[PDB]
Parts: sequence; C-alpha cells; structure tokens
Amino acid sequence: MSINTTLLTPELYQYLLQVSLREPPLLAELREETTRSFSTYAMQTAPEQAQLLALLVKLMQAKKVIDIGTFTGYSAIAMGLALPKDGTLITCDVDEKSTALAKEYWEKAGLSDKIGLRLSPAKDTLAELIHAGQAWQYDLIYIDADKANTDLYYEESLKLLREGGLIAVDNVLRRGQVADEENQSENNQLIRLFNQKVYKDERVDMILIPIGDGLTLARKKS
Amino acid sequence: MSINTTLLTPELYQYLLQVSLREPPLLAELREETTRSFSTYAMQTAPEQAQLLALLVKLMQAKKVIDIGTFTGYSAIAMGLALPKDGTLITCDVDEKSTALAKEYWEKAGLSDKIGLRLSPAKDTLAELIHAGQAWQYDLIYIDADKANTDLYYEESLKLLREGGLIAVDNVLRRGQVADEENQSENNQLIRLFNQKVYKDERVDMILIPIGDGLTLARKKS
Ligand SMILES: Nc1ncnc2c1ncn2[C@@H]1O[C@H](CSCC[C@H](N)C(=O)O)[C@@H](O)[C@H]1O
Ligand SMILES: Nc1ncnc2c1ncn2[C@@H]1O[C@H](CSCC[C@H](N)C(=O)O)[C@@H](O)[C@H]1O
Ligand code: NI
Ligand code: NI
Repeated sequence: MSINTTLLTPELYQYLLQVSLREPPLLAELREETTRSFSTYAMQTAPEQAQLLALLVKLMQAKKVIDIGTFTGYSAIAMGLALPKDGTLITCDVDEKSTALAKEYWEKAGLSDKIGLRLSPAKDTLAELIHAGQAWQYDLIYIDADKANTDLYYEESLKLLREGGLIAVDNVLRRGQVADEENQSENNQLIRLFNQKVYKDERVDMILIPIGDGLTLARKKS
Repeated sequence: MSINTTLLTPELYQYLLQVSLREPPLLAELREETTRSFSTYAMQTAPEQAQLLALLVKLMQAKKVIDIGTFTGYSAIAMGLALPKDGTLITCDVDEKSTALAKEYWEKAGLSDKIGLRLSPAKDTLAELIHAGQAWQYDLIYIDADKANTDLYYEESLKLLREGGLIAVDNVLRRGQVADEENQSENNQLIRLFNQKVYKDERVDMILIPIGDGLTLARKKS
C-alpha cells in the first residue's frame, strides 16, 4: 500500500484548524492588518505552521533563535512568545516598511527585550555572526526570505547551529509546482535542486512536514 | 485567505516521500513481512510518521520513551534507533503473535538492551508504572493502540510525563471520517470528542500534523 498518509481535502483541512489552531489574538490582529496594508500579504507565515514553530521552541527550550525574513514579523513573534525567560531571537529583513510594523507589534506583545531586528541583507547578518565567533551558538533557525538564497542561508545556518540544532525551511513545496519537473521556472529548479540536496545531506536528520507551504526540518547531527 | 496550507495530492505526496523518506532497510523489511504475514498489516505506523517520531526523540534527547501499541514493532524500533546511548523504550501490547516478530526484529537491530516488551493491557502497564512511582519520569509517549482507550491512555500519559514531556497520538483524522459529523460510528464519536478535549486542554501546548493518519502532539506545560 501507499499512499500511507491521509491527504488533506479542504473539508479535512478546515476540521484540522478547528481542533488544532490556537492563534493568539494579537497575531490574528497582526495578519488582518498585514492583509489590509500589504499587497505582499500572502508571503506571511501560515498560522498553523507558525504554531508548529512555537511548539519546537518549547520542546528544545531554544534560547537562541534566528528568524530569516521578518516581513511584518508573524513568525518572529510566534516563536518569540514561546521563548523561555532567557531566550532571544534576532530577525532579519531588508524592508523598512514591513519591519516597522513588526517592531510595533512585538513591542505591543512585550517582546522588545527578546527580539532584535537586524535590518540588512541576511547574507551579511549571517556572515557577521560567524566572523564574530557565533558558530555553534544557535538552537533554531527559520529560513523564510528570498528563495534564491535558501542554499546559502542553509549552509550558513549549519555553521551557526549547535550540535542538535534545528533548521526550519518554509516553501519547499511551492504550492505543488515542485512536483512538476517541467515547470522549469528559475526558482522552481532551485528548490527542486535544494530538496534533493537536503534529502541526501548526511550532516542532518530531516523530515518534510506538509503544513503551510511545506516545512523541512533538519537537525544538525553529532 | 485560507486554505493556508498546500494540500497534498497523490502527486505531491509521492514527491514528498522522494525528498524526505529515509527508511532504514531493516524497517523496510519489517513491513514487507508484516504485509505478507498479517491481515491486520494496515494498522502499521506510516514510514513517514515514524520518521517524524524518530526526529522528535533526537530533538528532545528523549531517554525514557513509552510505545503504546507494539504490533510488529515498527514505531518501537523507529524510535528505538533514535534513542541516545542511555535511553530506553518500553513497548506495550497484548498480542503475542505480533510482538514475537517485533522482538525478533529489534534484536536483529541491536536494541535488545534498549527496548523492553510489556505484554499485557496497556491500561495495566500504565497503572503499574504510576502506582510504582514513575510519574513525571517519561519524556515521550506514543499512543497507538485500541482507540476506545485513547482518552484513558492520554490522561495516564500526562501523569507519567515530565514537565515539557511529549504525547504523540496517531489516527486522530480517521482517514477523514472525523470531519463527517454524521458518520456517528462509536469510535468516530470518541475521536471527535477527544480532539476537541485536547484542543481545549490548557495543561498542554499542541499541534495536529497531517502526516500518517494525523499526528497530534501535546507538550505538557510547566
Ligand atoms: N536579501 C534579504 N535579506 C533579508 N530579507 C530579505 C532579503 N530579500 C528578501 N527579504 C525579505 O524576505 C521576506 C519574505 S516573507 C517573510 C515571512 C515571515 N516569516 C512572516 O512570518 O511573514 C520579505 O519580507 C522580504 O523583504
Ligand atoms: N488493551 C490493549 N493493550 C495493549 N495493546 C493493545 C490493546 N488493545 C489492542 N492493542 C494493540 O494495539 C495495536 C494496534 S496497531 C500498532 C501500531 C504500531 N505502533 C506500529 O508501529 O505498527 C495492536 O497490535 C493491538 O494488538
Ligand atoms: Ni513563507
Ligand atoms: Ni496507527
């Protein structure tokens, strides 16, 4: 047999949200506003995927988190709220307009002391962190920015992760396009190439969760 | 918007397995044999769901695991292989025929020292564990036996879990039947009632993963 997983219909999907999604009112408000104010609202993290991220922070008791791709800060705040008392999260983006709203909401959430915005190319922020002796220091890294650079960000995130640290990568399924070998758009070929790379990568243990637009988890092995 | 998750088609599902499923040959062999020898083969844990369980053992560095519902021992071995050097897993079932094959395979896997079979009603094994001072001692409990007793097993698993411990429950989606409020079969109403109970339970943080027949994760809060 196989299929061996119960596939989601719109019916089943809605039921799942009804018995699982516990969105904090502040985050709910944050995406109502993101929808209202940003034409790019759709690149926002799925409430259910973010909730899984929050659960991972708690399970690992992650004290050092990186959030690559702030936008209006949904995932940054989702994980921020799950941080233990002494935990910190730095969030990366290059867009001032969206991050300004992010700051606003994570202040309103009481996370100004835990979350710090690094406004500049993530490529640069990651290289500074390494070239400043932070390799092996991070527990959890969430990669959700420009897709062209996911391999770079992944490679850098490995260096920065402690032993047993976790990489989470969003949008690995590309709304299904990734299964169409003939789609052939630049970004689609990059993600197809990337998914095979991670699947073969013996530096990690991994899994691909069909939540949000697909969430790959890669644990850095001993 | 919403749907907010990329739903799995058979096409996408197959692609997902191709870029994520890393089944150990021994486990592959175990389910070929289970299919061949057991008319009840279908209640076996999905390779991809088991793989997620293995990843959770590693992330938590779980040293004490319970496996409720051995069958031919797929999940017991999947998690067993991920156990740290000093980790142990006890597996529960009442069926001698299937557990005998389980023993055989987890010996062949080199896990005879880590896995211990408790052959008797899980209800009894769990009560012994508690009535013998093991409350708060376990890291991860996987509930996958008789569905009529999932609430009982859940309730007992909370007592046995350490702070920050994890309950994993399989078959919460019931191949979709659970979304049909008018299905009404005894077991379907029990799981619908259970899913709402967990969703409302403030003793845990939870998430429902659409992998296998649905996997609910509930972390015991501080
Ligand atoms: N070179 C770069 N460095 C940092 N951020 C970048 C970048 N290129 C694009 N981005 C940002 O990556 C973001 C993609 S979407 C962000 C999603 C976010 N996790 C959420 O919860 O909503 C955009 O905000 C975009 O501005
Ligand atoms: N009261 C009970 N106590 C313990 N096990 C029980 C039980 N009632 C049913 N079971 C067992 O629960 C199992 C259900 S299926 C087991 C799935 C297993 N996790 C795997 O990886 O394949 C059956 O083997 C059945 O024998
Ligand atoms: Ni995204
Ligand atoms: Ni099952």
